[PDB]
Amino acid sequence: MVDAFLGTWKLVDSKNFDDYMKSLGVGFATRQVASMTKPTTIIEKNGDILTLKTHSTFKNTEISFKLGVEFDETTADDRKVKSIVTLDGGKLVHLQKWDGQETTLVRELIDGKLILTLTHGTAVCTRTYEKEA
Ligand SMILES: CCCCCCCCCCC/C=C\CCCCC(=O)O
Repeated sequence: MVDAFLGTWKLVDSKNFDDYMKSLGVGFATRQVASMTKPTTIIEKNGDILTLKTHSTFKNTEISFKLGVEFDETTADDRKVKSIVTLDGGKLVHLQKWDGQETTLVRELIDGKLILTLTHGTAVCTRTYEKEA
């Protein structure tokens, strides 16, 4: 069900990431470096356990989860959140909840590109990843 998402992906476009980071309370110096960072995201599965790695010259993260089962997560900006990842309308939807706040990280495939939409508050960021050659 998630197999077309699997693989190694590189950032090739970013829109409104500063807005998204600022909405989360990320400090200006982190936003500055993040605005010039191009992560590599690796998505692997082993049965219904997915592992999602995000690698860069600045921050690295890794999460493992079962679809539809809540997991604890500590985000790149050090939020301690309750997370769940599901398939919804063919999109990989990651919902994080903490302190009554909600953010979604939604991935979809459009013409072979992986489009990551990040929403928190009113901020909507769209980042595009391409499959490694
Ligand atoms: C691990 C590298 C993540 C992107 C660069 C650092 C951003 C740090 C501040 C914002 C962290 C909040 C949410 C994670 C955003 C992930 C964006 C992405 O996967 O393209």
